[PDB]
Amino acid sequence: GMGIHQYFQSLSDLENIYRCPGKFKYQEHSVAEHSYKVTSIAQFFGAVEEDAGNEVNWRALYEKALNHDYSELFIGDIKTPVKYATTELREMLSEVEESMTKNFISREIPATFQPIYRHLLKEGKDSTLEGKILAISDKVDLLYESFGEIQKGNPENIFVEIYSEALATIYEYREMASVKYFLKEILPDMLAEKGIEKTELPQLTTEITT
Amino acid sequence: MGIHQYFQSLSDLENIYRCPGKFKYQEHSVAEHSYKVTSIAQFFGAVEEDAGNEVNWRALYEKALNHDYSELFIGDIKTPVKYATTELREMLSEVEESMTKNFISREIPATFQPIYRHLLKEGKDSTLEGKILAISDKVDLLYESFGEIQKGNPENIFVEIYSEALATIYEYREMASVKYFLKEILPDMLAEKGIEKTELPQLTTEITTKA
Amino acid sequence: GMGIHQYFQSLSDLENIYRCPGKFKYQEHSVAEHSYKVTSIAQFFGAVEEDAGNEVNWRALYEKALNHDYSELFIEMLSEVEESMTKNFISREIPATFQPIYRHLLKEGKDSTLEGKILAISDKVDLLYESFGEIQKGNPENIFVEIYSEALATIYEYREMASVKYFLKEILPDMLAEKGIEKTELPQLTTEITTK
Amino acid sequence: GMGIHQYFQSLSDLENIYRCPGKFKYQEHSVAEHSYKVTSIAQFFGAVEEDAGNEVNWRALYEKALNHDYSELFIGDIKTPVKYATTELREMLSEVEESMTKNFISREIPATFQPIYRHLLKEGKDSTLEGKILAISDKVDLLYESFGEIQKGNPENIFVEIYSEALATIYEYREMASVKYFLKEILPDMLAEKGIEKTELPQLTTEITT
Amino acid sequence: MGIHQYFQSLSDLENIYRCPGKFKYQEHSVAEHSYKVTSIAQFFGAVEEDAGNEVNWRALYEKALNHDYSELFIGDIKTPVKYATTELREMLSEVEESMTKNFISREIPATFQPIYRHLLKEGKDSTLEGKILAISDKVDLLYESFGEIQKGNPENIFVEIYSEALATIYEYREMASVKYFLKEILPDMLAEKGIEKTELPQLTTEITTKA
Amino acid sequence: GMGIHQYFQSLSDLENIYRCPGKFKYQEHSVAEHSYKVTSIAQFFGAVEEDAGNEVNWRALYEKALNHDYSELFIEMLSEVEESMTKNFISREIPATFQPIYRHLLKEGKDSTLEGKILAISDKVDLLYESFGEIQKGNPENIFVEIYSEALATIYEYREMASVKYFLKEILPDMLAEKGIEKTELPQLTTEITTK
Ligand SMILES: [Ca+2]
Ligand SMILES: [Ca+2]
Ligand SMILES: [Ca+2]
Ligand SMILES: [Ca+2]
Ligand SMILES: [Ca+2]
Ligand SMILES: [Ca+2]
Ligand SMILES: [Ca+2]
Ligand SMILES: [Ca+2]
Ligand SMILES: [Ca+2]
Ligand SMILES: [Ca+2]
Ligand SMILES: [Ca+2]
Ligand SMILES: [Ca+2]
Ligand SMILES: [Ca+2]
Ligand SMILES: [Ca+2]
Ligand SMILES: [Ca+2]
Ligand SMILES: [Ca+2]
Ligand SMILES: [Ca+2]
Ligand SMILES: [Ca+2]
Ligand SMILES: [Ca+2]
Ligand SMILES: [Ca+2]
Ligand SMILES: [Ca+2]
Ligand SMILES: [Ca+2]
Repeated sequence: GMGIHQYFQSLSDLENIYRCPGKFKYQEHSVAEHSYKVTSIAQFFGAVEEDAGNEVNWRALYEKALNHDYSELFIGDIKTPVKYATTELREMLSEVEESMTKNFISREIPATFQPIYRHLLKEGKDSTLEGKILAISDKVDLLYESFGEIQKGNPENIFVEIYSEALATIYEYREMASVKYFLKEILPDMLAEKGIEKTELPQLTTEITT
Repeated sequence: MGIHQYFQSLSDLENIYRCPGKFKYQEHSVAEHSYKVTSIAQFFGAVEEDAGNEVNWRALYEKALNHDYSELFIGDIKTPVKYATTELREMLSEVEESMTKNFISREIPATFQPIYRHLLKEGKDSTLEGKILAISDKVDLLYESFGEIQKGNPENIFVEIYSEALATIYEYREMASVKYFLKEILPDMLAEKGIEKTELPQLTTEITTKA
Repeated sequence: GMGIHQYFQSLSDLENIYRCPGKFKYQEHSVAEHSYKVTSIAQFFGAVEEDAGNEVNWRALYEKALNHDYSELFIEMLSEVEESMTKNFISREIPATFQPIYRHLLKEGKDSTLEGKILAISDKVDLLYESFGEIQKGNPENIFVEIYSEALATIYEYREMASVKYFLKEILPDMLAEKGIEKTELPQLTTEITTK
Repeated sequence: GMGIHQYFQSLSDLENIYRCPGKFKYQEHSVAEHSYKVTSIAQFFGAVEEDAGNEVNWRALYEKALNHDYSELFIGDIKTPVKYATTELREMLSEVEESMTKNFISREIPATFQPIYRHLLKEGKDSTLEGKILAISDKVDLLYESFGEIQKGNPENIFVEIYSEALATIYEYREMASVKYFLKEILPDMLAEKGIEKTELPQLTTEITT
Repeated sequence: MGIHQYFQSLSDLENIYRCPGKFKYQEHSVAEHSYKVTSIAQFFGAVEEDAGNEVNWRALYEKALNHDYSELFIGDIKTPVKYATTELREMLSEVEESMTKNFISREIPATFQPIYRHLLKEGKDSTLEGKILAISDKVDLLYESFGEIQKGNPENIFVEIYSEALATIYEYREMASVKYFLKEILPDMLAEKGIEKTELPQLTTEITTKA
Repeated sequence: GMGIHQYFQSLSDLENIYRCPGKFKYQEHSVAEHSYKVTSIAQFFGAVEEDAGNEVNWRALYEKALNHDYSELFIEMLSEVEESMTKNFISREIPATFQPIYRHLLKEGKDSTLEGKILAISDKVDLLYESFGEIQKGNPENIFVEIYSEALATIYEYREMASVKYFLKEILPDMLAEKGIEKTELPQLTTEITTK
């Protein structure tokens, strides 16, 4: 029943939920693993922002990143770009997820800790600096996931589309010292990988960033 | 757009698993589940035929075969009302319905869109073949949860799934199919070696008393 | 003990028998999964045949495709032991009243009826896709190219069917337009098999 | 070569290193997953300490937890209790790990970010409150790993031994509000799980905690 | 303590994989590696016998079969000098040696401890059979890395492993085994279909020129 | 093309052929892995035989155990096709100068020599451990209990050997003292097989 023990057991269950199941991937990633990676990416961008002179709320940076996909435990989320799911339909999914999280907290978390879990499990992406770090870090992981598959020779075009959408989103955050660094130093290393010159990525990247 | 893409998609259903999260000793793909539900439905079809009821076989098979194809693009909550109420599941059904309509419009050639709209609409209606789909899906859920309980899976969710599935099967007891299931099949499940170490015997009595 | 419960359990056993065992592959497919896909493919070809003006016995189409590999649970003298074991399974596990129907469901379904032909091609279309998938994923084992060739050649022997006409006109070209297939021999082999 | 791109790619490699490989487990856990879980456990204990009136350095709490096993990328670590590895031998392994981390940072991280990575990848367990939260959170995950296997019917005794050692270590931190809460509320829920009464755990737990 | 525990342990070597971390298209357990190295060594044994050299077969097999058993309790760095120098690898060898001694003392019955100390000591000595172990281990590493490079694995580590492995094999070119390998086996690897799209041809020339 | 390179590649193929295919199991074991374990078990029994005063031909012991399942790459008439395929593989892939030795290495090794006997028992000891493992992990498939029984019974037919005396005196009791084995039938079956 209700207790932190149940919550601790649940952490392991996130190892058994995988990202965008269906299409073949040479390497699958659990939601737990994606969360570890997003928090590590966010941790890096936090350092970049502080180097640039920006005050970072570290508790907010880390909590947003670490907990952003915990709700995948009870409701799936669509990582591929808009094909069959509209905007109206994606908001319906968000409301269901919101309600289920509420019900989870009420059922499983002791009253003393419900307020902190309500805070930790709510929507983390907003226009705060830490919110925006979450927005870009989530897309950087999705970029790396899709790029990895392309680099390994995966033949499905969906991965090029995911890469394109992820990069286009990152580019909307180009005011950030984090994204400036990403575009200047990180992305060129990606595109310089052997064989990438033979793919669509260089051309897509130019189209999206100019 | 093309049937080629549709044929490739059938393999993708082998990489989508039922109720991911909680530890299971055995995982089952949606493809595997569809195979088993269609086999189960076929058997109940035989039971109805034997009882002298006319069965529409095209309808029986097409409902059972295609009922979870939509899991390719939107998951379905298989576990009982825990965090998703009745109303929340209705919303998820609406999203699924729209997404399936848009899938067909985008991916299937025009000549075949009508047939695929028919094949991929909700199968659980009040026709004989729709009720066969309803009970067959619950029978597979009952076997999957039964298997876990037999193996002593520590998660209570499996007892809850089994209870819900059997409760629902009992709602359909006017059918020759379910009369057959309760008389002959359920008792053989409970005669399984080791099952007297589980709570299934008592729980099954309770569910039958309740129903 | 005799009963349908044992049959229902056996359905899950077919999840633990895999296609092309003994070879390296990026994706494994169980016999259950194969059966699902063959039945879905047969379902499509039925619609192609109906659109061409042919009468389809749907009960026959589905029952042939769904049940055709059930007997992999057990195993031309290898055809004898399979048959024999299916017969013993039925006498032992299937209640008397359903034995005639299960003997019918589990017997060899690839005959010269239209539905038997749809099963024959559907089975090979699945095989062609499985082997195509491995090749497209860079599987270096030449066996997959050989399997693709034999599956395609066998499909081509059913070229009189409206199903196969549609397959060769609409589906096969999409397969061959896939990214990277130009680096393989599939283009060349495909031309050779479907014209020579 | 040298760049943050290489570091980002490396995060995924931690999904392919598994904890205590060898003995059969019903559920394997990657180092990435263990890291996600330790940070989530640490996040909880941080909240407990703040509720108790203790000031928490959140950046330190999160960075210690998130990065503590990153070095597993290049050198394995022994999670089972002392059998064939002495104390002298475990210190030799620590020195090798220290040197390899240094070499990794020098080779792979740009000079601008070497100082922050030197800080993030150094030993996190110490007598600071956040250091001690890492010490207990790592052992709480190990406790849950081993308990899960026992609860699933794993027949290997090594899991009972790991549980015993993990709990004994947690108990050395019993001065903490975190461990007081763990002992009062969490551990009893664990031991109340069905069938646990039939195992050695209740008896071992009494022996270790009294 | 007992041989039963030792027999169970042999299965545990199937769950320990070589160089975990970097993506590989194909993983190989330590058990699998030991099987292949022992088969490779057996072949080189034949080559030495054919050249008229006396081979101690018990020594050849026992060195090859048991050389990675210690990976049960301490991993071994398989990739070339990147973060671990010469000195750092010597330290890891000392830990391994001590841990193996303590393993034998704890787990193996007294009557058999001496034989297991012999079986599980370092096999790569300067005897003919020890050199056969040295080259056989590198040949397997060369095949594993070759396989990855053939498949276009994007990680440069595999080219580096291949280079190191071939370089080392060349150090042993006075042996009939390695003369045979370079004359007959290496060219067939490089005649593999598609390999002219990799850098292996050039790199192999370079390594041979260098050596 | 003819050569040892193709033989070296084939060694990795044996990693993709699994024991007991077609059954649910918690742990899969490749033929390569099985071969490793059988050779390690045979190695132990050799020491038991030497300690009992018996001369061991170690080259024979190791070569029999190491190579005994290599032919699983290919497949009593099933014994004929295996043999035939091994023979064709050797003529085609193994250079002339090594053909006699590879014909010797790949032929049936379970004969009545002491080393052939050590292979026969070692193979069964591995089988007994594989099936024991599944049972100990809660595998519900009764097939594993049947396999355990047949493996144990076959081992017992070699009870004249010092190897089997040690096994029954020292090893088997440790197996049966494992946690939870009291809930199975192994205790009862073991008594029945090794005395009745
Ligand atoms: Ca995993
Ligand atoms: Ca700074
Ligand atoms: Ca989310
Ligand atoms: Ca806020
Ligand atoms: Ca996300
Ligand atoms: Ca640069
Ligand atoms: Ca499966
Ligand atoms: Ca559905
Ligand atoms: Ca369903
Ligand atoms: Ca068949
Ligand atoms: Ca078939
Ligand atoms: Ca994984
Ligand atoms: Ca508070
Ligand atoms: Ca660490
Ligand atoms: Ca500090
Ligand atoms: Ca740790
Ligand atoms: Ca309480
Ligand atoms: Ca393997
Ligand atoms: Ca070694
Ligand atoms: Ca080695
Ligand atoms: Ca054999
Ligand atoms: Ca064998």
